Amino acid sequence: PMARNKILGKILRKIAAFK
Repeated sequence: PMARNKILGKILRKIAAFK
């Protein structure tokens, strides 16, 4: 279920932007 990665991947930009 790529969704798990898709939803998580969505958070990455937030984290990347945050970090």
